Amino acid sequence: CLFVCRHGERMDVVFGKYWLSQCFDAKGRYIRTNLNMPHSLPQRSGGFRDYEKDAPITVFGCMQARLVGEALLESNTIIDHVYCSPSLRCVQTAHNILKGLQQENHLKIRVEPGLFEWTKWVAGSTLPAWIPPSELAAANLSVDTTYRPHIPISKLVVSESYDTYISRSFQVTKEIISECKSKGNNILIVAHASSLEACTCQLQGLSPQNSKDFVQMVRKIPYLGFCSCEEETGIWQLTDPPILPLTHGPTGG
Amino acid sequence: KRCLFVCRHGERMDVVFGKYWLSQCFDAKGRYIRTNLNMPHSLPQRSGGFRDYEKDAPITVFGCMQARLVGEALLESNTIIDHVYCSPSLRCVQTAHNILKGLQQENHLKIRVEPGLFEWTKWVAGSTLPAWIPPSELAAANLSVDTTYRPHIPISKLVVSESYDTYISRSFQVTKEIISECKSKGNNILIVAHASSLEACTCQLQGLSPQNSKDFVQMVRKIPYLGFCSCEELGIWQLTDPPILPLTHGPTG
Ligand SMILES: CCc1ccc(C(=O)N[C@@H](Cc2cc(=O)[nH]c3ccccc23)C(=O)O)cc1
Repeated sequence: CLFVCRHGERMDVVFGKYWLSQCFDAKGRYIRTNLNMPHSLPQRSGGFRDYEKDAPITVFGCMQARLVGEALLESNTIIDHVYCSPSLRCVQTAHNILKGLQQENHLKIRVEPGLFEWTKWVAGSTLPAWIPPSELAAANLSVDTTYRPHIPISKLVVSESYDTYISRSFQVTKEIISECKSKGNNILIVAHASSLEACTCQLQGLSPQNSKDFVQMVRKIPYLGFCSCEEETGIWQLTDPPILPLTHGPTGG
Repeated sequence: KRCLFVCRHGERMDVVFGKYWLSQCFDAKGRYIRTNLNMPHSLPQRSGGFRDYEKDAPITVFGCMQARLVGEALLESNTIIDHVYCSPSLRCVQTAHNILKGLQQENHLKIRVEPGLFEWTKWVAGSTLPAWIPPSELAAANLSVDTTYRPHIPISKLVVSESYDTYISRSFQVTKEIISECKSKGNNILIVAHASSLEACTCQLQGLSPQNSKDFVQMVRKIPYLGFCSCEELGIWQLTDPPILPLTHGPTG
């Protein structure tokens, strides 16, 4: 069985494309101005600019994930292997899920650029400056630095076509299921709203949807939205997920 | 100085899951079965059983967290809270309670439940008040509620479909009665109530004629969950910058 899910709430959504203008001042000192803003953002090799295209989750986004994980704990769902997209937001999410499972120390996360979302969405001709696992583990994030990626950064393409994405996802997935096959029977993926229809489209075996009813079906996926597949029967299908959803509204006004 | 802090309760069960939420988290024999991770681990039993919840519903999980955070935040600022009262709505007592829990003062501050801080009653459904849990019952639920507090406006003395002018007037008399009963016993006061409260309790406290009702309601709608204002004595009182930061997040989406 397989579990894919979307990341916590984003700081660049709640607070705007001009959000660094509300954290940071002249000398690049972080200054929180809302309570949903972390108390420290971690320091980045490149400097504060790497956020602009690689934003971290908000306080409530963490909680979203720490709750999902606690829920996994309560439902006696043992998670054997967890892989996440190199997006900062997808790493911070995954680390909190594990806190909730109380496995921040035991489990160690496979980072995998193959899980990232359709680069059509990236601004400009350039990818976000992802933190390399050595530097993520560096900020006290239970990450597995050893894990060699199955689709390296460099091997990815900088504003790709629709069916390049669906194939690299339904390609990366097929690899990850083989990777574990009898090293634990429960793998989770922390990734993106696009990830859920792209990776389990072909796993369950369906015929990918037009580039118009993907975007259709994707924007309808909440934060920490999350889905279950179950099969060596070679026949994978969706199962009612082992936990309940997490619907709240906004702060209001 | 002397200060009066008025803030609005947290996230409402019956806003995130609708007028018919009870139909979602309660089955036929009457067992509470939570269907969403934003619903609490369990609900406190009422004198009327559960149907008592549909006119006095409680805060959600993220509502609790919203108010645990305000309490964390006041305490981080070395803002000392000398006096907590609150509306008899469950949503406000529970919000009040988590504030104490993030202030690290559940075991020293006792919430003065005061029915005259209930919202304008033209907002109550039908023609009977909501079946508020009495202080003693709240103290019986680990809720740090002062059960000897003698109210200034008792429940029997609250009118039904009352007038805007009534309400502005009881909100003014209550606020002057709370302040005076605290004039020597301590420095800073926290009212936990409704969006209506933040205007209704403070407009005349600062020397002002009160807004017309249509404009009163336009202000009131702009107040978010845990919105939080602030008043300071010059016997006239002035609004001021809160001692803590605002708090914004959005839906789950
Ligand atoms: C499902 C029942 C349910 C849910 C939410 C609410 C809600 O949103 N209540 C407001 C106050 C208010 C109440 C009203 O019945 N009518 C209004 C009209 C204008 C402005 C405020 C109100 C608040 O919580 O402050 C009112 C009932």
